Amino acid sequence: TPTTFVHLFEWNWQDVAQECEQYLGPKGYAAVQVSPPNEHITGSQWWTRYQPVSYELQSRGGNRAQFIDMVNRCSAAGVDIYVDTLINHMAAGSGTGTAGNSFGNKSFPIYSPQDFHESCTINNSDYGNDRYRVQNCELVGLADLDTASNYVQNTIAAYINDLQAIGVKGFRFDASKHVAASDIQSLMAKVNGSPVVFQEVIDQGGEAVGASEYLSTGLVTEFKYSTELGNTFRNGSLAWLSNFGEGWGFMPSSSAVVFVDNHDNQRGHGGAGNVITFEDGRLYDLANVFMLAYPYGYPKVMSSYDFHGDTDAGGPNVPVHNNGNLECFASNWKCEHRWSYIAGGVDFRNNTADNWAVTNWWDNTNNQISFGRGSSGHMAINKEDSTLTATVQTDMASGQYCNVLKGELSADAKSCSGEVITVNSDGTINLNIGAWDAMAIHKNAKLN
Ligand SMILES: [Ca+2]
Ligand SMILES: [Cl-]
Repeated sequence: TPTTFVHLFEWNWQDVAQECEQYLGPKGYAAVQVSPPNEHITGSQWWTRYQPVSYELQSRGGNRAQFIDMVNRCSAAGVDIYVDTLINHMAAGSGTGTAGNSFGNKSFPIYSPQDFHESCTINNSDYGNDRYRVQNCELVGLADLDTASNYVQNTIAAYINDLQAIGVKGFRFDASKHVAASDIQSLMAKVNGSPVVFQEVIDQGGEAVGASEYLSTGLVTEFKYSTELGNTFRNGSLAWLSNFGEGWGFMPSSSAVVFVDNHDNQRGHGGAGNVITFEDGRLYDLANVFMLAYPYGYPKVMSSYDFHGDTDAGGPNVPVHNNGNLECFASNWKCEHRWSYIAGGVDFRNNTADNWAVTNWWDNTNNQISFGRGSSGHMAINKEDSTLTATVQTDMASGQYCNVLKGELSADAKSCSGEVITVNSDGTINLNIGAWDAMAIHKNAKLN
C-alpha cells in the first residue's frame, strides 16, 4: 500500500521519469513532488523556481513534452506526480523568463499591475500581530497577487485544471499562509474534482495566521514535527516520543504532511540547526526510521544535493542517470530516498498500513525504544553508546524475518540479503543492536 512520497528537489524531468521506472515504483513510493514546472526567472540559484513569469511549462527541469512524458512514465510505473504551485505571487523586479517572456513593474504576460495588491513590505513582527500585512503585503519583494480577484482565481484554477488533464494528481500550494484561507476556498470551487492538495503553512505558535485555518481546504505541512523530532534526537530522550503527535499539540494526523527536513529548512529558512539533514549521516537514518515507522501524518522523504554550505546554490551540473552511471551518494545528488535505512523504512510503512496503532511501547527511559504495529511489524532504535540487548514483547508470529533496514527477502522467500531477526514462540525478540543502529521487521518479509 502506498504511504510515502518523495521530494526530488531540482531533478529534471528525464531523471524523474527514469527514477520512477527503475526505483520509485518497484520500491513502493506513492508519489513525487517535483520542482515548479512553470516559467520562472533566469539564473542558476535554486530559488529562481519560486519567482514565476507565466504558467507555460518551460522551466529549468525541461519543456512541456518532457514534462508530459514524465507524468506518463511515472503513472505507468504506479507513481503519482504532485506539482509545486505558486498561488501567492509572481517574480520581483524585471527581466526574462525561461520561455522567453519579459516582465517588469508588476506587468507579466498574464497579469497587469491591477491584478496585484498595492506594494508594502512584510516585516518580521507582522507575523505575530498583523494578519492583514502577512496576507496583503509582499514576501521579500515578490509581487503579491490579488487572490480575491475573480480574474486571478480563474487564471490559477485554469493552470491547475490543465495539469490535471495531463495527469498530475496533486498540488503543493506554496506560501499558503500569505493567502487568506477564504481566497483558497474560492479558488478550490473552481478546481475540477478533488486532487490531493497540501498547503505550506509554517506555524510554530504565536502567529496571527494559524495552520488550523487551512484544515478545510486540504492537508497542511506540520512544521512542529520536523523541529521537535530534530530537537529530541539531538538534545532529548527518545523515550519522550511515546505520545508524539496530537499529544504534543500537533494538528490531526489525517491532516498533516510531515518530514525530517525539507528544501527550505535544510538551508535555515523556517528551521534552526536542530533540524536533521543528510549531513548528519546515521543520525538522519535513525530519524527517518522513526518517522516512517510511527503512525502519524503523511511523510515525504527528502532527496537532496550536496550544496557545499552555499545556501543559494542550484543543483549539480550532471544528471542523476549519466550514461549508465548513477550520480548518487557522493558530492552531487545525495539520493536519500535510496539509502538502505530510508527505503527499508518506506517498505515498513507500506506493509503495516493495516494497523495504525503503536503497540507494546518499550524504552530504557532514555535513548533506546521499541514498538510494534500490532502483528504487522515491529522495530527498535538504539541511540545509546552500548548494545541494546533487551528482550521485548511483540504481537508477531514466531519465525525468521529479514531486518528490512539492512536487506530484503529474496524472490523465493528462502533467504535475506541482510541480518535475520528471530521472533521466539512466545512472540518475544532477544534484541542485539549495536550503538546507533536499528531493526525493523514486518509480516511480509518472513522467511521460508
Ligand atoms: Ca498574499
Ligand atoms: Cl513543504
